[PDB]
Amino acid sequence: DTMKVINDPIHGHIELHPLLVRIIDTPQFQRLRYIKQLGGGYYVFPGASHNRFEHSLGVGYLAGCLVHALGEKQPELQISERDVLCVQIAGLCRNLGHGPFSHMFDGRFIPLARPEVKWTHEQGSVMMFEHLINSNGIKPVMEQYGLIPEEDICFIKEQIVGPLELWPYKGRPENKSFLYEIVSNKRNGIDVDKWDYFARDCHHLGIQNNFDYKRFIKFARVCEVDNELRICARDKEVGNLYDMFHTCNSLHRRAYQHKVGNIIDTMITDAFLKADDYIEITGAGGKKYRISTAIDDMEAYTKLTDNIFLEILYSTDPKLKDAREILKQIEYRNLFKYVGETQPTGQIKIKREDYESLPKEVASAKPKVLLDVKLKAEDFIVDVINMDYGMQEKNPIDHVSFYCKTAPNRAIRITKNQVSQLLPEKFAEQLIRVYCKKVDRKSLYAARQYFVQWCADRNFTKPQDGDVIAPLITPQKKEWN
Amino acid sequence: DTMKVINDPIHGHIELHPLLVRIIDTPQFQRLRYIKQLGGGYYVFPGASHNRFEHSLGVGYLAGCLVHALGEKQPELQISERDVLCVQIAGLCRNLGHGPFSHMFDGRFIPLARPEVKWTHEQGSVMMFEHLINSNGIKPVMEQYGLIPEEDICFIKEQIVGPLELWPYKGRPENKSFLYEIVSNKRNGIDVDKWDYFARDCHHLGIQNNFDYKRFIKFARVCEVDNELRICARDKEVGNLYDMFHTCNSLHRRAYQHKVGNIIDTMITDAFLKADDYIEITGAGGKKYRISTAIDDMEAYTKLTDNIFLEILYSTDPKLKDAREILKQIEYRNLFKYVGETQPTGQIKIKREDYESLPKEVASAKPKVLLDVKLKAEDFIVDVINMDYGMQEKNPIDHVSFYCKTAPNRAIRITKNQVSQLLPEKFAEQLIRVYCKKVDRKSLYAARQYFVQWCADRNFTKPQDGDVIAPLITPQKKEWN
Amino acid sequence: DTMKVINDPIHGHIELHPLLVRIIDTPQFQRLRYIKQLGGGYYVFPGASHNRFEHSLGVGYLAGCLVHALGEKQPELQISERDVLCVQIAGLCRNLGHGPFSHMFDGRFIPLARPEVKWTHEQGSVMMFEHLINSNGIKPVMEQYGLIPEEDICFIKEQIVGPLELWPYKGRPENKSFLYEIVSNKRNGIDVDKWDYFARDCHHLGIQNNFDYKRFIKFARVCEVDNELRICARDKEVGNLYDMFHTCNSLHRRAYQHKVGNIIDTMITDAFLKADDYIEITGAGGKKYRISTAIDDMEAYTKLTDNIFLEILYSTDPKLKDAREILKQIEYRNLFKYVGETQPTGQIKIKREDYESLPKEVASAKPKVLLDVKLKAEDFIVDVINMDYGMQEKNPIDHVSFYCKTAPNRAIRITKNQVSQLLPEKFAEQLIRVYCKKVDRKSLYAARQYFVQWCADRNFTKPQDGDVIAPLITPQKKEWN
Amino acid sequence: DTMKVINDPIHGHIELHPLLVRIIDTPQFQRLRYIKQLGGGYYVFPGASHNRFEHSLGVGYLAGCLVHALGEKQPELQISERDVLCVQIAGLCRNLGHGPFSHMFDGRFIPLARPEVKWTHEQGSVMMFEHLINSNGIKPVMEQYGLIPEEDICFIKEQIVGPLELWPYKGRPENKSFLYEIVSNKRNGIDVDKWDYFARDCHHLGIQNNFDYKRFIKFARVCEVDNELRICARDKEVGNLYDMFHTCNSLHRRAYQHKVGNIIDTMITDAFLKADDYIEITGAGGKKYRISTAIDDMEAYTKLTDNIFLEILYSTDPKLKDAREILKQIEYRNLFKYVGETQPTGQIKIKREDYESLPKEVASAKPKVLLDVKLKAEDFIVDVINMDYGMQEKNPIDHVSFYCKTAPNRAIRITKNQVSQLLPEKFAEQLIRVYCKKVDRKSLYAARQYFVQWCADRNFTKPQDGDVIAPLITPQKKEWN
Ligand SMILES: Nc1nc2c(ncn2[C@H]2C[C@H](O)[C@@H](COP(=O)(O)OP(=O)(O)OP(=O)(O)O)O2)c(=O)[nH]1
Ligand SMILES: Nc1nc2c(ncn2[C@H]2C[C@H](O)[C@@H](COP(=O)(O)OP(=O)(O)OP(=O)(O)O)O2)c(=O)[nH]1
Ligand SMILES: Nc1nc2c(ncn2[C@H]2C[C@H](O)[C@@H](COP(=O)(O)OP(=O)(O)OP(=O)(O)O)O2)c(=O)[nH]1
Ligand SMILES: Nc1nc2c(ncn2[C@H]2C[C@H](O)[C@@H](COP(=O)(O)OP(=O)(O)OP(=O)(O)O)O2)c(=O)[nH]1
Repeated sequence: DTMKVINDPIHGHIELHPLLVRIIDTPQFQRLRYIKQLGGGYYVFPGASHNRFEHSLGVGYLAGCLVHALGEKQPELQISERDVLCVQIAGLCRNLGHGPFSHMFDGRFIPLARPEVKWTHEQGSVMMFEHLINSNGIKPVMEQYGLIPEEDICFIKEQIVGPLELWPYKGRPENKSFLYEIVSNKRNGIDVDKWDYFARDCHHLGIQNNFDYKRFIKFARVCEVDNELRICARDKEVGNLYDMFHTCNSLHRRAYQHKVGNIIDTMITDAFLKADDYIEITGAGGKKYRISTAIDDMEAYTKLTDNIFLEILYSTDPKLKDAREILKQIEYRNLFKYVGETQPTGQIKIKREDYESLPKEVASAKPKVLLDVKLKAEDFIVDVINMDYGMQEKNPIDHVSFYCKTAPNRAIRITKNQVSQLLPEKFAEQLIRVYCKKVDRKSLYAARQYFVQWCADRNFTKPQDGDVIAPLITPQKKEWN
Repeated sequence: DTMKVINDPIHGHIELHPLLVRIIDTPQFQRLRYIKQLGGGYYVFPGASHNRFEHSLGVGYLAGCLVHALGEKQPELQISERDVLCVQIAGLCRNLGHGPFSHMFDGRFIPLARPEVKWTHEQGSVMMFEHLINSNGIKPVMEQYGLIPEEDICFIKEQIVGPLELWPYKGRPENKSFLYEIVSNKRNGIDVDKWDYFARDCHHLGIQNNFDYKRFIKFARVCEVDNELRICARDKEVGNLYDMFHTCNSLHRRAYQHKVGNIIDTMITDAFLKADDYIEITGAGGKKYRISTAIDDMEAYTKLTDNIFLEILYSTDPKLKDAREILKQIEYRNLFKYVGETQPTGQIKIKREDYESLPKEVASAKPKVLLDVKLKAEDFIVDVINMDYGMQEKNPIDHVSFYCKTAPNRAIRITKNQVSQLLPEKFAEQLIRVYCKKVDRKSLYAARQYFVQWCADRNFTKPQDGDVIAPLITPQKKEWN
Repeated sequence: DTMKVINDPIHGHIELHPLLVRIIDTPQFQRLRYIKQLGGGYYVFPGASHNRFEHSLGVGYLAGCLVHALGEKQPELQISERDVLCVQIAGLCRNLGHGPFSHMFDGRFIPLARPEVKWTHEQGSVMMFEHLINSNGIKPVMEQYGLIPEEDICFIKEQIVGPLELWPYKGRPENKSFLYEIVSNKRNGIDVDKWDYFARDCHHLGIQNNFDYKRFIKFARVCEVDNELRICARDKEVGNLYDMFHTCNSLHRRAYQHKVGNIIDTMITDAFLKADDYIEITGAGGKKYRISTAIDDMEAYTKLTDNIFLEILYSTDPKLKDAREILKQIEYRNLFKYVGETQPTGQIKIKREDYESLPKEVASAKPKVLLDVKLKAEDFIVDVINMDYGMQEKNPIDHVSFYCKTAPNRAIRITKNQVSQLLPEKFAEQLIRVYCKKVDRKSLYAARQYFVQWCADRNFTKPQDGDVIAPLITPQKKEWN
Repeated sequence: DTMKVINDPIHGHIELHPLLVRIIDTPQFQRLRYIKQLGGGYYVFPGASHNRFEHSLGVGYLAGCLVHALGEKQPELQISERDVLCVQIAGLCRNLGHGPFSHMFDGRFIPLARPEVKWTHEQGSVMMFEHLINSNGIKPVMEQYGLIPEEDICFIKEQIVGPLELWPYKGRPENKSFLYEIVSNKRNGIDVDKWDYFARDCHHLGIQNNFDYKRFIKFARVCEVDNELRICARDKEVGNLYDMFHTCNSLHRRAYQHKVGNIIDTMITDAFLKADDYIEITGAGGKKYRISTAIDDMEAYTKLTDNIFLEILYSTDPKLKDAREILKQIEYRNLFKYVGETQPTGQIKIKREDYESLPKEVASAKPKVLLDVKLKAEDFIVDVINMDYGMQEKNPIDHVSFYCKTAPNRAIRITKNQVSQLLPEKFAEQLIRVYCKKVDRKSLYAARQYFVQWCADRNFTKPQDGDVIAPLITPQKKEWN
């Protein structure tokens, strides 16, 4: 055959169609070898050395597995080789837009460097996909294997970012709506991107994943829902789906939002902001970009990877001294110090536009405790983390279709009360972590008093160690006693 | 070179002190080789071939690991070799009282054969332990290794069943209270027995365990709580403790309370009740016992194992024809056919004694459908399942002591609201299963109509497939529409 | 009836065609739930609780996987669903003939109980398969799914035992010759039966296997070899096939031929020989058989399982006292004591007829050391184990066909010298284990002197601990110095 | 505790003493986060993203485990906390000297760039260890925790490189000789560095390790050998040690010497040779070094990592155009083309002195075939691979001390003949791989004819695909027929 075989520790032997190999063997795809999946998490979990490259091969493989399983069970769906290849390409290419240290780049750096711009890795993936196709002559290779480039490039982009704008899609009609639920599920978040990273991250972190995606694929069918053909899970798998979201949330709490992994991502972002005026990345026509402007030119963005960290760390330029000093503090493990964690008790989230006021509010708290050192706004980092089941306040399982054994092609709905009284009553919450840039004993003691007083003033939850770190502050709050 | 080493697929190489080897190499302990850990579960999960013997080795190993870890971090606890051996023996011996097919025996058979008696496997473990020690001359071997048999045999039994009767224990004092939390934790259920069966059952079932017992052991300390020294977990582990109980509940729903596993245990129990007049087990002085009376004589109970199933299946005695016919139907997979599952609404909490009228109630339902068949009491089985976090309505984490990094000796409490708003708001519920002894198509159609009608009449939850199995019944209930 | 799914810890979710489910749900197949895969090995490796039932499901699954992979890559082979079902059934039923404790029954017991008869589990499998088909009305169900029972039952039997008697097979012609190398490979022993047991045993034993059967299946094709169509492996897999046989031999050394596992199997076989005059097994028309004659009647053999061990252990019959006493010594761990291991030198090979003389020869040795104890022939057990690569003196890889990427259509041969100088120069050897029934220190000291002297007298290899156990004997042998 | 815990996917929770944390949190140690364990192997096995950093934590952990196990079983050894910390430091620090892409750097690049110098990663580890200690004020911290830096730094260096010059060591006396066998075993190569890499590489590559280092540690003791106390293994582990070397060889055959991973390392080395003049690395006093001279100054070497690859790939400088074009061909997968593999027969050995002449010899072969293209020396790469059991022609197991259970303090030697006739007769062999820098069809056809002709002329082994790639050449050699 002309298929290549790649051995992966998660999936075993992955067979790749020659069109997929041509897409993978490009500078635009190979770039993902130099972007860590968990960014700063590697500095907490040493097994987490994995890159977006191997995750992308796994997403492309699982996308192919699911569409083949549906076509084998229900030939009447008329799934073509063309459909299979287009779903695999979208799976392979949905991580193309990631920047240095993955979620650090679009979650922390671009918001602070370029607040005027609205940028996501998903839009990056669509722009990088266009640059990959056009720079490497892929459209004629697509046609050679039976694809229709105009329709199928549209279909691939829609699978990653949704409608580029009643059926809102142009790449495929309503009778193939199920194809859009495999790579990036906009309806309920159940997709092969999560299935790969749960298993891969768990393998590398040394933590346990409870989600059985092979069982899910075996039980998956397509059903009619409101004039669309969609993916329906077997009714009895509903508990396994609730457990999938519980697992996702558990992996966010223990690993992806680890308090020290997040501070290392914050310190790396700070070094990038201090380096951004001085690093030059050449793009199209020899034009020079910066870390923050390389997102505007895919030829420049192609060369923007975790390498930026080492380019700064190893620099001799006096201009890069400040950026270099922050990364040196990461190496000596002189990190900003974790003060504590709290949650809002209210139902209205802290909004992103309020994030910058929060350090001033902590510094404005007046703890009734003797303090030697006085801290300022600039001494505090306040990190707000949205934890949910992928749909804000909504239950994603209310947006899943199920079938029963007696009518395997008829969609039904299952409510939370039909499953268990032991499930969550709420599907979204915020975590607030506070850190201090002053690392001495006296500064950290003070930071704790300001923190717990701010919690009390804002009616947030009592920090788990509140009575130990702030014994004179916690008694003032009756809700805490 | 006095110790023996056993290779276990869960724990790797387990070292056993010579005293432990002498206890294991007895007819009373080796009997656990012939009792399946999951009983009827093996007939649904063919990986689940494992027996109570290998689970017991694991419990004794983990009990040793925890007591050694505590002694090591806190030498001021004065943990002795004597304390370590007594904890390991209680760990190895806490499963000794299990009968044929494990929880089938004390969960289904003894309650129906001997309703007057209050029998648990734990009381069995204490009686079997006494018989093991006395039949095999163990007390002199205990003295040889520094144990004081009067105090230490009391300690071992108390670790399994609790106070044999202000400090209610005689085996060890208040300053060693923590030792009583290792093998069977009566305060919150967090103990090494669960840690072994999560990891061992997951390995055999082919399902994944997320609980990292090694991490928990590494972070565990002893703290002063109300004039006792108790085990305190690091504050940061509180999320991992909620996950442990989530995993336990997930394993109950998927595996231990599998609808078909439960009906096979029900059919085996029915065969045992029909064989009980005829089967003989030889006990002390050649006296004959029955399946139901072997619990009264430890020499007889020693020979009461899963072998009873095959003695019935292979019998030629006409008296055993009815018992043998039930087991033959298991082999042909002619099982009582699953009709569906429902839940009580409100706080309707069947605490037992109504199990007898439930089949009559289903048959008394009047579904508004044309049926060719009419079924009665003898055609229905109704199973009640209590699902909880081990303490009925209570949150076990409210009964855990934590410590913080800044004051490792100060016990604190952590409430659900200090952890996450995404946790369960309830910790207990009931499931109701219904099955039909008639297996033909006409009888199964009728049984479905009676079932869904009964659910509607009792205001139970709508069965997940209700609209497909009973399309003419479901519209009568508006709460369902 | 539709597909069933069984969750297996080795293979994950196995889908079973309704015809396969009907074959599995019979007393003849379900019997395999009560036969331990590794027999006495469970008494050394407590993870090894697995039975022939779950191994058989795995063999049927892998047989399906390989035939599907060949048919997918080479549609010109004309592989039919009929062919796939027949291969799966042969895979499922190849273990049907196993007796109590698997290889102990046909390897040790039947040869000693019935030396006149030639019995193998393979012949048993064919007889049990015939009994299963005829007793359970399978033929009509076969016809319903497109099988032709006359040809296809012949084909199934030939896959298990070979030609029942130029092409020697009647079930399929030469153009489907490759179908006969999947379930039981008579040409080189590379088959799906080994692939399942390596992975299953390793998972249960707690030991690691290096054989990637998925990779092998991915690279497998069918090639013309001397006017047959045979399975050909990719050239690059030749190293992995040498490693497969090294792994098998390693698992035999560590596990299947463990010295203590083998002595437990020896003691069980002795108990069975002592019980054989007295145990009655009812077969067809109420005729009575013995353990050794149940092989003559499949209705009797259906009820001959590991249960016979417990029937003896729990017996009160004075006739069974001697048999029962041996099994009681196993429970107390009063086993015959391993003295040592040696090998014949040069090409010297001990014949089966001479096994019985070996205990007398050891007892006839004259150590030339002062002993207070004299041992007799009856005090020694001598176990002779033939270790090979499954074809006696032959290299099985000389009987593999390979293909290169430059010409997938040209079958080639690869010699040992084309692969590595680090491979074995011999493919068969014999190990001789000696054990002593007298366990006291004086008796074992003496047994050691007799053993090392016998080795010296026969010119066998120096036992590894020779100089320590027999320091006065080892210097007399110059070939050892 | 002031101990840190690191979660590792191979070892679980690793506890680190504060002195070890101070050594790890340095630029010299953290550098190992940017060196791939398997270099070019990542470009063949996408799971192999792991770096030397996490391997080094595992080696330090296992070194601790082994020394603690010996001290617990044999307190009379008088193993001190000082001994344990010195062994852990040597374990952590033995990989410090690795350069970019690990074995590529000292195996391929330095020998070609600086043929006059004799450099190994081991010498690098000692020089960087000295730089780490001196640059970061570690000597005072060592004294604070009871180390004596004069003796103990000597001891650490000797563990990595051997005697810095019959007891040849100065760091510890003969009665602690066993300490020198833990991190880098110069006597037989059985050490904790291999144990970590087998498990860690197998986990990432997705291939299986069968070496059980925990079992080995459990059975290890210290014995008297020629006035030294050395590590003695249990005699029964001799089979498992032969298997350890077999696994090592298999990992080299499949992974570390993969033909494509080796050609990618060759192409990276070629890019580094083309860039060596132009890349400037600042060392001590602002002096500038090259890639090839950074080994001369540890301040420069600290900044020499896999980053060099990306600095070249992302350069715009015309000086780096040639180097950059080689790396761009790697990204497009336009690699030098593998022609074939052969071996010298019997004891024939190619020495390093031969390596440069080999391409000319292949080009000098005169295949009797019509060729369109004529190839030159410059068009061929010839890679010579030494495969052995770590001691050239010698059997490492002849250099192991064993002990038997009858006398645990008596060291014994076990020969190959006392173990098995199925073991290797030879412990060293050579592979010769030939590649072509011309990648078109006509040049590859020609290269194959020259290669197979050269094999025939030198009496090398027939390439496995010889009959297919060179059907007109193979007939000249009758031994090849
Ligand atoms: N599990 C496993 N994977 C292997 C082994 N050898 C290589 N691989 C992996 C490395 C790659 O991810 C993948 C493909 O390498 P292969 O040696 O199968 O093919 P390659 O293209 O190098 O050779 P070819 O062009 O077919 O001659 O398989 C092995 O023995 N076991
Ligand atoms: N992982 C592993 N387990 C093994 C191996 N050989 C034996 N075992 C298992 C079987 C038992 O559960 C445990 C102890 O068996 P051994 O063969 O070490 O001890 P045995 O008592 O037969 O020998 P001994 O009394 O020490 O001469 O280890 C092996 O090579 N690998
Ligand atoms: N991995 C895994 N296996 C499960 C789970 N639930 C059941 N199994 C296993 C048990 C059986 O070997 C296999 C199929 O059992 P199911 O519960 O799917 O089938 P059952 O015949 O009870 O249900 P059905 O006839 O389809 O209503 O899967 C689960 O949540 N995860
Ligand atoms: N297996 C496992 N590892 C975890 C989990 N949370 C964190 N880790 C890993 C990350 C690190 O490699 C190691 C120690 O991390 P911790 O979060 O326990 O330590 P950290 O220094 O952040 O907390 P501390 O200074 O003790 O408050 O454990 C978890 O839930 N499970």
